[PDB]
Amino acid sequence: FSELLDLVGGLGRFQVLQTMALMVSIMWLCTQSMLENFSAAVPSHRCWAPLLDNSTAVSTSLSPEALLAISIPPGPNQRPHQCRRFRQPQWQLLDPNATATSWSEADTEPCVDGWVYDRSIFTSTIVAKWNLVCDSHALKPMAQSIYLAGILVGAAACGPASDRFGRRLVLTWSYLQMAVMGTAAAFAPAFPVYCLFRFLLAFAVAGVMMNTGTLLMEWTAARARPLVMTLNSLGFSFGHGLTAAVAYGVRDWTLLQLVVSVPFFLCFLYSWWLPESARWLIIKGKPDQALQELRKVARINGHKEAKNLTIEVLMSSVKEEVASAKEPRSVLDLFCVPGLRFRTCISTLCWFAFGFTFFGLALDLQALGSNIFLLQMFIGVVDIPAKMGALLLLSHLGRRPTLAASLLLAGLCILANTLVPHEMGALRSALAVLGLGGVGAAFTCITIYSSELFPTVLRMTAVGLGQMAARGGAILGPLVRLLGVHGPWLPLLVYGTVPVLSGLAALLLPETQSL
Ligand SMILES: *[C@@H]1O[C@H](CO)[C@@H](O)[C@H](O)[C@H]1NC(C)=O
Repeated sequence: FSELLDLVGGLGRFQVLQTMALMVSIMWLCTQSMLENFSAAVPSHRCWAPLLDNSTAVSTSLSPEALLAISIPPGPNQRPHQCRRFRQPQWQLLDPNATATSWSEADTEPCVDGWVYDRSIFTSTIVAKWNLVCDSHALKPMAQSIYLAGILVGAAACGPASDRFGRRLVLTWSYLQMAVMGTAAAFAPAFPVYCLFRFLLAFAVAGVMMNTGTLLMEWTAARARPLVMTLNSLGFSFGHGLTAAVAYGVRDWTLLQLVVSVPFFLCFLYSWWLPESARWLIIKGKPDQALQELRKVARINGHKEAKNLTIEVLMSSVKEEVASAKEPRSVLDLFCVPGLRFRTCISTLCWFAFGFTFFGLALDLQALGSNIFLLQMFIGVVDIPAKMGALLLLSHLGRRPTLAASLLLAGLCILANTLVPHEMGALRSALAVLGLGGVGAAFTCITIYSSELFPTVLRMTAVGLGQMAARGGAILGPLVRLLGVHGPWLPLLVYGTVPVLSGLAALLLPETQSL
């Protein structure tokens, strides 16, 4: 089949343009996934109070800070209580002689009149719009979990649909669905509706993710395939800096969601100029259309040998690919074959740890440091060198030590975050960034390692099981943030322990580097 592509041009103008387009689309998709750091940022809040907020009331000479002392009780975090207010104004606290014994918990009431939010950084967020605070604090991580479950279901549906209808058609409708559901979510009137539309948007995101990579492989000669996979991975790295810049420019959540959704109407449009995969068309029994597509691409590449191709050449040569359908395998087959039991268990655990840790940490940057725009930028800045150095080490020192060291380093960097003093926000930010870079390198290492652990027919099923395990773990990722009620150290402790244990499992895998 590669010789046909060399009769069409296995790496030329067409592949360059296609790669550029799909890289850009992946950048915007990454912005879609990371958006809720800025769309659902939690501004500081307090109950609405008659004295503080009703400017129409009788004015007084007291300073704003004195009124804040008079109205809102002190909270655990050495700050105003974010969910309670005094039943009656506590004038007695105004004198410096006041003591905590002067007021009882019975003298505080939960916010009846709602909350007042800080607008200095963000003009509006879904948290401020729908009051996802206090009793409703669980609703933000629940929304993120619903988005990731949408990704899981979309990935499940993409395979059968992609085989029945083709890569390009599914990619086109995935683009359209992403644009429509991102625009619908921006104007949602209520929180449940917002969750529904985010779920369907993730449903489309999964199809874009899968079909972009699949369709890039099948039009590229084998001598350039790994480079294309690397560039596809780097598009995600650039998506973080894109998110940082766009969110820095746009401080309003509706406009931000709209801005990151509009680009996919253009992606939908240029998807119509993309040719469908020739392998799929021939295997489906459509040689004429496949020949049309191949002559199309050869014309794009300015390649003369379009004169030579005929349907007889296509059918006779690719017949061996058409014959490939004869040997299916199940997930149950992986677990039944004695020796693959161990490899499957540990590999699945590593995939699960990657997804769990990355999407647990990356979606609450507001806890990891001071400035979230710079954190979002810097995880993208670190991801690139991390992944390419991971490739260098993986070609030098083998799969097993590199994967183990990457996961262990990520775990140790995240665990240290729980031990460092809070005053050193800079050091904490650096450690968090390094941990996420380590997780990205582990993603690279496992992506390559999985294809080598298993025999050829089971290779694809094993990779599918791993990816599905990662998508399932990402769902549990955000929910662990609910444990933060007992202190922010516990979510980070979980996020840190998991990669450590999965790295210590990586040491037990068998090596595959040829020596
Ligand atoms: C603010 O004070 C005025 C005083 O006349 C009152 O009528 C109004 O209801 C107060 N606002 C709220 C939200 O209670």
